[PDB]
Amino acid sequence: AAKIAPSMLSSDFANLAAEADRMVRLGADWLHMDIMDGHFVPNLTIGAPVIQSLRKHTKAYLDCHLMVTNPSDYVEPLAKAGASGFTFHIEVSRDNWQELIQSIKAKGMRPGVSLRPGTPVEEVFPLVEAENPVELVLVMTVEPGFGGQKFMPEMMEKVRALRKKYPSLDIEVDGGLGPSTIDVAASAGANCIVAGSSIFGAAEPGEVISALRKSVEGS
Amino acid sequence: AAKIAPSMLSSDFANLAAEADRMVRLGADWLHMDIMDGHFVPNLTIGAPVIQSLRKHTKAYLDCHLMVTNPSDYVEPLAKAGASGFTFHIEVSRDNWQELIQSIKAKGMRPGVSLRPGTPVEEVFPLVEAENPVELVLVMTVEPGFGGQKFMPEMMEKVRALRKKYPSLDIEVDGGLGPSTIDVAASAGANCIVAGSSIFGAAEPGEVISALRKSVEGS
Ligand SMILES: [Zn+2]
Ligand SMILES: [Zn+2]
Repeated sequence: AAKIAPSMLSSDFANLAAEADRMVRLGADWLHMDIMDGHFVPNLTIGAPVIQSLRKHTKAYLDCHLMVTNPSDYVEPLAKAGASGFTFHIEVSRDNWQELIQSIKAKGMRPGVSLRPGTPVEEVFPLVEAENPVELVLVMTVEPGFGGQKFMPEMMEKVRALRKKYPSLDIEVDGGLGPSTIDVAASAGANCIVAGSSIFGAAEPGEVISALRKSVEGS
Repeated sequence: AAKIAPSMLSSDFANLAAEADRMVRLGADWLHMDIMDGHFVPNLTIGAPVIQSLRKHTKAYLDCHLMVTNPSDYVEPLAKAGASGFTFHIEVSRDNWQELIQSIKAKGMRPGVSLRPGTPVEEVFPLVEAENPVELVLVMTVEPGFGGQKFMPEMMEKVRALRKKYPSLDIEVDGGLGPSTIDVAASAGANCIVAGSSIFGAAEPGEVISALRKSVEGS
């Protein structure tokens, strides 16, 4: 199924409640929340508290991308906060993915995993195949850090690879996605698109979302 | 001079723009922003991005309290974001306070320093006396982590001590400040008060602010 989740990171943070409600109105399936602690990536954005306050205003799906080092330590707070999706990083999740995916799941959150550009795609299959597996895989399409970097087409090799072995797994692409790049990723197998400036900086935001969706469905 | 800065951390994060504008209306002199990376304290709140979006909505003074480990790395972003005051922690700022205070200053922000409960007050005098010194000292009145902890009167010893040697230095108290405790701190020497639940959870928020101020001036 197609899923177009705007990256609230490129929105008016002073007006999350507003922005969030406006994206659904325009077609937002999910709301992509990037939580960074400045240690895993040279940048600190938002944490649990935020997520929580936002849940008191919208019932939308909150896709939480955990770019932190101590993810296990966020599972409890984010759950309470009301996160819908919890996605961790294979890099720091080495050696507990099995326990982690279970903690996440047992909290009512859809567990997911992600891998930076330079991380062999193979590394997730084990996590995608486990008894209690992740239900989504996020493929970083740029070096994780700040919004506005150049889309990396090479990363598409990972999308196709995934899509082949797993025909119905939600595959998410995050970084640079927009009209100009949606197609190359749509054909690769991505069905969960995260858009940032391509939406919050468009004259026709609603339109843009409607275009990312078609792309994916026309695939 | 008295300064009553509400702690935006206890506000409706989904509506910062709103909340912030509402506090000025009621009397807020400054807006206390607590930036935590989860590594210096088991909690992650908000980072530069937020601060920035918020600057596009208000001209209020943004008092930034940096509870991070790598503070020097936030000086550049916060400056651009529009922070008015940059306050770092003596614990992690050991060995560069001189260079740090200068970086902060040279960016147009008022440099400040803070010390957890268990940190000998003496440790800041050097920083308060330097050629390019800090212009404010924050005295943690509770163990740094989450809003809602018990005020620690003992910590007042530090306020008095500071106020004595430095008669006109802005002294800030953060943690549990409210009507019930403003006086003990007002008499000690504190003139910059940071209030959280005592304001955002009051029936007469505006009134509360007016009460914290009198306390201080009646001193
Ligand atoms: Zn993301
Ligand atoms: Zn503070």
